Amino acid sequence: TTSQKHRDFVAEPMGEKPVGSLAGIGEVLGKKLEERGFDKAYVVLGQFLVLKKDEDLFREWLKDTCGANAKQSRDCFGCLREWCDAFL
Amino acid sequence: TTSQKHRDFVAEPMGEKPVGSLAGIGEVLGKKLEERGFDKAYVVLGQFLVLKKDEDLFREWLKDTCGANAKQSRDCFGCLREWCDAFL
DNA sequence: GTGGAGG
DNA sequence: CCTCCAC
DNA sequence: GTGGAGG
DNA sequence: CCTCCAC
Repeated sequence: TTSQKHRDFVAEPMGEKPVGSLAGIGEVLGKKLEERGFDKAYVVLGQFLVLKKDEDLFREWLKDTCGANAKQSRDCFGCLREWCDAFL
Repeated sequence: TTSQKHRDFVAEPMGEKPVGSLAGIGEVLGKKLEERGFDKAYVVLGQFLVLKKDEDLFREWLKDTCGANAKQSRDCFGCLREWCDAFL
């Protein structure tokens, strides 16, 4: 249902974890994200929060920013959504 | 050194607290913030995070968005900065 | 609705 | 003097 | 560096 | 078939 990568991120405060620690974000996507400016998981969380946690908006932003796909954005989203329900 | 309002916010996860719960943000500023879209403390945290926690950038964004002043932006900023060091 | 900082 | 938050 | 989903 | 993440 959820990747191990997911749980690891949802398990504890991201603090300074890199964006690549985000579920759905690997070396390729992660790389581009950093270049676009979002060079830290928390920065992506900021964008998530800014888009008021809206799934479509966020996932669509991701797809437009680093080029994630259906599974990628879905996982990254659900990942943050859960982290927030856990610590925010 | 820090207002009571501050501590209350830095004490626990903002969760769903309204923007008016933010140190430095009262009924006047808070109101405008909501209208500009940021209708929830966490949304402001998202903007803070997006601006990678930069003091000037954030405080300047605040001043430009709701019209906070020197003390207002300073407190709102220090407020979030601490919350993050405490839960992010 | 007083007190006090910011402007 | 007026604004706006903290209490 | 294999396995498997997304495109 | 190629891309890109999860492991």
